[PDB]
Amino acid sequence: VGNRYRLGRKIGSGSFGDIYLGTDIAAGEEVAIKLECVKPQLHIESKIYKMMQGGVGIPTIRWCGAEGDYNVMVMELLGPSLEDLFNFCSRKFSLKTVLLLADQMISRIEYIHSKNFIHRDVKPDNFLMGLGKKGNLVYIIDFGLAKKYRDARTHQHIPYRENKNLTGTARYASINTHLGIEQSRRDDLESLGYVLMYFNLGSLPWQGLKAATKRQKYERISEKKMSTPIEVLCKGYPSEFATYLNFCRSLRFDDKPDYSYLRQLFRNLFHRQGFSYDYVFDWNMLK
Ligand SMILES: Nc1nccc(-c2c(-c3ccc(F)cc3)ncn2C2CCCCC2)n1
Repeated sequence: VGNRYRLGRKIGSGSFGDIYLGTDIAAGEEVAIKLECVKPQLHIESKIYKMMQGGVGIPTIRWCGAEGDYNVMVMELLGPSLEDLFNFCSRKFSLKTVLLLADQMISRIEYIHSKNFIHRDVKPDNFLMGLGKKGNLVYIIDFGLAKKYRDARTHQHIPYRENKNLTGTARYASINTHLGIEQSRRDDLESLGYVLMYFNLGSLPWQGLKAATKRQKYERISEKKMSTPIEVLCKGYPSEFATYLNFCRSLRFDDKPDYSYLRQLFRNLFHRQGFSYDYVFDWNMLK
């Protein structure tokens, strides 16, 4: 595709479209390629990546076009997702590694919101570690479920609206999202908070619930989230994690979250333990 890309073998899937590990035959570098059958979302989603280009932890779009019966989008090659690394460590991260990750993730989320969009799908799978030198960097991906929360010019927030359906992953979804309220910034962060406790515990307490309907399991998850007080969810761990989640749940619909305060929370715990930010994650010490 594109006269300079050698399509490759599939390495995965996004919210829509499929992903392949190709090679930019001209620059001699591996890349990942997303394809969409001509006949529509790719072209729309590519325009969102284009608006995100530049940020720390935001993959770069190399090409976008059509080849035969497919519309194509090409990007730089990234490493394992956080879900994959977590699995490679026996689903056990040291306190030092959880804190290292928390810091960067709060940051990618802040960046997206800065661009008039809300992700609406924060999970370990949409966070990929870079390769090689870029191995100490956490990346964020997929803007297929993204929506503009404010007018690029007026910053006029979208109308508070109800009876909206869930667009994302139930396990990490916010309580308000469960109640059918329009999604906003606060919801992307609450999601991260659950992701961090998942890293400390191995799983979350509303994981593995069951229902006949996808719709009925989403509500059982809602019921259990609403029934698990934060001091219980975080027992046996540094108080900082409980403090973080309580902060997210108190945010108003069109409020702008205090990102910095959150990061500072974890940094202080980091020091009392005597840790250093050398990016030696648990996975790096493996032999
Ligand atoms: N390794 C790697 N490097 C860069 C991007 C992606 C990628 C894309 C993706 C998005 C836009 C695009 F142009 C090209 C690829 N969608 C999902 N993934 C992954 C999710 C985790 C499991 C493996 C696939 N994967």
